[PDB]
Amino acid sequence: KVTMNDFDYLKLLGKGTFGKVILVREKATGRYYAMKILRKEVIVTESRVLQNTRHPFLTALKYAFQTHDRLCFVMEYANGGELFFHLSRERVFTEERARFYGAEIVSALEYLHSRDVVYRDIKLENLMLDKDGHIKITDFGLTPEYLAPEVLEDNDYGRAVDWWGLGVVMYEMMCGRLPFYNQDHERLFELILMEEIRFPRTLSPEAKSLLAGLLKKDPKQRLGGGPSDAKEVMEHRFFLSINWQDVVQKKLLPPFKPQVTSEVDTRYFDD
Repeated sequence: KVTMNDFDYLKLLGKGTFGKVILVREKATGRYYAMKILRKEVIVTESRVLQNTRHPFLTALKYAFQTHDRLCFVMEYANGGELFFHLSRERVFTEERARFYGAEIVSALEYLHSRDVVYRDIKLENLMLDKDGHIKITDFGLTPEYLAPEVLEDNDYGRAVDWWGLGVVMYEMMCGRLPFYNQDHERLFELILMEEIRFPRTLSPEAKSLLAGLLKKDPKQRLGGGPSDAKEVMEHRFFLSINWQDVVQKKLLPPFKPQVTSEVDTRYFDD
């Protein structure tokens, strides 16, 4: 049975209206985890559900305990640094690079949607890299919100919004900026809903096909909003060189390899 006293405090990873996430070290194993702490007072789609859903690119929930007035979920912390950090350093990624990350993400969501689970949070901030350069969908915000249009209009969080999530995340990695990075900001509601998303000219006709598909303002017409769900996305022109079995297998070679010795190498824990 884990407990508060089993860990050492390192840093604040994120706060919120739900609670906070802390970086800690299990004193026994010396390992590093991210302790998500929730006020019982404030408050189940994250608990149990996300606790038993294991998967190569989804963050694993190591221990789950509770204090007298808070819920604690100790989770595995990827130490390859967050994508956002990496993307900003390179301004943009190779259409292959995007393709790479996109596929591991697409693998994570095919799995989730199969367990009838809608992620809701596919977005750059929630993306890190493990010590081998593989992607890790983290459960928290380490930025203008880009809620799916059907979320903005009908508060409908169906399977589809994860694809949009993918889409917005993949419009950034390859384009280096959000679809409306310039235009004011209070205009997103109107923009995301009624504004055609423009694509750089320097885009491979397939990538431009993908983005357009992942960003259809109609979930019913979105690439992946089809009754076949992920298949549509796994089978899009942009994803040919894709060996979907190698992905879940952590077989593909990470195109960029974070610079850490062991998972205890705590360098990506600053800025």
